[PDB]
Amino acid sequence: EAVSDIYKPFWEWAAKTIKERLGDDLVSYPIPDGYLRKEAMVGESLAWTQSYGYQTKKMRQIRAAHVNGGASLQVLNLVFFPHMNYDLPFLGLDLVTLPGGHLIAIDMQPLFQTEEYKKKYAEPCMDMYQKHVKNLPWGGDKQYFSPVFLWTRPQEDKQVETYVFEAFKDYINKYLDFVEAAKPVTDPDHLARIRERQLSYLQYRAEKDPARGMFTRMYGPEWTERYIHGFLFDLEEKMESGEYKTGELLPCSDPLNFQPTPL
Repeated sequence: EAVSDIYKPFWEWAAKTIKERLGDDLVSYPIPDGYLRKEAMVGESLAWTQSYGYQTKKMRQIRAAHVNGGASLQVLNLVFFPHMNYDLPFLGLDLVTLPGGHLIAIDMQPLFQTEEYKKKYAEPCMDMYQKHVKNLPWGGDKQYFSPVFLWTRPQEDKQVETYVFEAFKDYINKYLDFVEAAKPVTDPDHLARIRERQLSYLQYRAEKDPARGMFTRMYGPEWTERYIHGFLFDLEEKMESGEYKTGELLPCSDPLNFQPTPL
């Protein structure tokens, strides 16, 4: 038997790190009713999706979907979304384990591909990237890529538990370094372009995310569309709603949660 919940230690470390390094400012982000813990039968075993959601003064949303339907179906989809008054990149950590094998996509998806953006956010990561890409070779077959995109297909669970885990850890820590140092953008022209790039990226993810197929099979189309557009890649809904106010906390009374929520 292969490791059942290979990304459990990944999420636990991320939660510990988020809790410690963002502790002062970290508050809950609202998880819509019906999308905290979703279970279905697959095959043949129970298959659940656990959601986690947080926010800070600089981070519009940190959210994870942790999926587990046994060794053959495991996903950890963790993404950091900055507020629109910062020029920060996203941090995306998309870890997927299937019968075919592992699919690992780790990146700080940049708002811009200019030399000055790369100078600011790519070049400080080059050492980290070159270190980890040695162990995590290109995974095969762009405007949202950074120079330090790690796209790899480990063939053995041990590679995930070691090399992928260390890369996972380094990219989170390096990203949170950027977040600490980042300062509000006040120039209106810069803010207009930041918002354009954020909306373009989130529209792309909401429309083309590969989990749509998996979630539709497990829970049906309606739940899948609401999860994707209403939580995982929810900026456009929150903006059209009028809930999103740049740099402002989204009201939510739920307490911080970092552990599975028994259904």
